[PDB]
Amino acid sequence: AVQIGFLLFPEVQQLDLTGPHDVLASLPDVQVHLIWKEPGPVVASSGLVLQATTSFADCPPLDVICIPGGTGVGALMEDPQALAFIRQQAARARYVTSVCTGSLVLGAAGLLQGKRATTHWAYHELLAPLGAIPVHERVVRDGNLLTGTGITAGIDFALTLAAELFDAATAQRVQLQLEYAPAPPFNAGSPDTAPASVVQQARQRAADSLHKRREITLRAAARLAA
Amino acid sequence: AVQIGFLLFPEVQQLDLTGPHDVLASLPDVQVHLIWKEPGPVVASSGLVLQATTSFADCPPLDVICIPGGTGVGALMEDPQALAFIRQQAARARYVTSVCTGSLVLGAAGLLQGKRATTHWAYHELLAPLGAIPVHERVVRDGNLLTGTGITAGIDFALTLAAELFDAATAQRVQLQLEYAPAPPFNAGSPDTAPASVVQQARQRAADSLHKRREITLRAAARLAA
Repeated sequence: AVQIGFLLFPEVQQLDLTGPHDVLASLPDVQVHLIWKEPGPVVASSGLVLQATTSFADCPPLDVICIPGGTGVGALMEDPQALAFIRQQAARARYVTSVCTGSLVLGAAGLLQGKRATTHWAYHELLAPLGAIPVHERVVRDGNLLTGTGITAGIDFALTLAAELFDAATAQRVQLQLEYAPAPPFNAGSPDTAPASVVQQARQRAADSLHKRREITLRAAARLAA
Repeated sequence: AVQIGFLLFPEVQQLDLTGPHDVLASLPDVQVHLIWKEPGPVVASSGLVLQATTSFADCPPLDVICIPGGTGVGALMEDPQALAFIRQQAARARYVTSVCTGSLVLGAAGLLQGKRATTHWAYHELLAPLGAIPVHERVVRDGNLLTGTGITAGIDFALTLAAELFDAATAQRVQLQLEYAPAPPFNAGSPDTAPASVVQQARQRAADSLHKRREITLRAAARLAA
């Protein structure tokens, strides 16, 4: 069975995780793990309570690891236990993936050094200090690394993974079974397409978080420099 | 605060729920409830464990009710407690919504009689016996009823609801904050666009479930006829 693991941490953006989880869990001969320091409840940033299924110590070697984003990313960027786990799994995984600000965690772990990557538009400036080559595209692949943007990036890239792990027909069948054919009623999902006034409001609301994450990023970069 | 409730039941398709939940929970002055017969763990069809936050008896009057789909829909279609709750909330809700096979539950509750509605493509034949006017469109509105197809229908219609409950700028801001701009790597999300061989495989895999749901639907329709 293909072993797929998601890191589940306090203050995760749950949809970053729950989207690809439901897609990948639809495939034959896959086992999906929700990983944290111990099994038990973990609260997402919305207050939704999820349940981790395995600890770092008990997790099997993964074929796919996926790091979601969320408010809670700041803490993870300085969690040496979590970073060590990610590095250990990444060494042998067939695919190392992230959604949204999850790529900042990969960055803190040292896994973006010299790699093309993306992250959430409001935090994109934080990639370069972590050694990445920043790319403004929705899905960026570099070898076995796949970083994506958007709360539902993992749904889209899960279909890519399905096609490569199995075959295109299998990916198409899952898409059809899920009747997955999005059609957003607005076109404001990028700072390049949203109205300027909306971009300003979003930027202002992110400013405190960005400031705090600048500080964290610099400490994380210092650790990589050592 | 706008009160939004999701029915959370065993064997739910969790993404049907978790998608709109994360979008709507991003809005100011909203409270989101996960409703079942009592608070506590509820297991989704993938094995993901979620937590209901309130009981039927304690739930406040809702402004929006949303019924997700999933394997577990068959049981709900004959759960008199659940159906009575849905009817009670629907009487005063500003919006009555469903995702995927959740519309079959609205049908069993009597809420589709004479109404235009959709459901999952493989189960679409079950709408007419429940009194609906079947429509092959991704989102169907009829008065305050909104039924959608696709595992992520609720993400898209949550943006519509945001715009009507608040304003378009607010919906656009949430879309931008979430960087929501899907781009599926395949085009097989409808039986009209998928390859015929894929449609056949999907139909065959749904056949047992459809057969069982035909039986349930006829019993549910008999109750409506009384």
